[PDB]
Amino acid sequence: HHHHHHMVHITLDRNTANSWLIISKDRRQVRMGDTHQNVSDNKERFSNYPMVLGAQRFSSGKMYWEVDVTQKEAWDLGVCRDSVQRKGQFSLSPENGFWTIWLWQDSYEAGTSPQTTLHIQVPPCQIGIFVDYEAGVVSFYNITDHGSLIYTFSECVFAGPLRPFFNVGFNYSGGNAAPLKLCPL
Ligand SMILES: CC(=O)NCCc1ccccc1C
Repeated sequence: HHHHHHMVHITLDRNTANSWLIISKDRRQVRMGDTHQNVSDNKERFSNYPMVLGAQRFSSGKMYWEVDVTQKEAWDLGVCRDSVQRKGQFSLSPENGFWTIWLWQDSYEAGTSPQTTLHIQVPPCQIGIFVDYEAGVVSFYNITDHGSLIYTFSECVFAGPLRPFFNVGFNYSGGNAAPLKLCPL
C-alpha cells in the first residue's frame, strides 16, 4: 500500500484506560499490570476489559498509524466512535461503534457480527491501520509481510468522531504480558 504519507502521531488517553493498564510516560505504549494501578474511577474508563482510546479525534480526512504486537497471544485493534459504551459487557461490532480486528487462540478475526475469519500466512509483529473518513473505509495491513492487506471494512457508517482503539488482552496464560506500542513514523 501507499498510505504511509497519511501517518498521524497517536498518543493514548490515560483517562479512558481500564484501571489495570500501565501507559508509558510518552503515552505511546500500554501493557496489563498485575493489579489495579491506583487511579480513581470515572465514567470514561473501560470497566470490563483491558481497553484504552487514543487522545486524537478524527471527523474527516485520511489517517494512518502502526502498532507493534510482538509476542502477544491476544489483542484487539482498530477505531471506534467517541461515544462507545465504556461499562459492562459488549461485543466489538460496527453496530456497537467499533471497526476492529483481533488475535485470539491462534486465529485472527475481523470484528463483524458475526465475526469473519482472516487468512494470515505470516503472523504480524506490526499492524498498519488506515481510515478514510469520507469514503467510509477502515483497512488493516500486515507490516511484517511487506504491507499485505489483512481486511477492509467498507460502507462504514461512523456516525460520529472516531478514536484509535486498543485492547492489550487478558494475561491468564502468563504468555500475554507484552505491551502494544505505537511505532514511530
Ligand atoms: C496472577 C497472580 O498470581 N497475581 C498475584 C498478585 C499479588 C497478589 C497478592 C500479593 C502479591 C501479588 C504480587
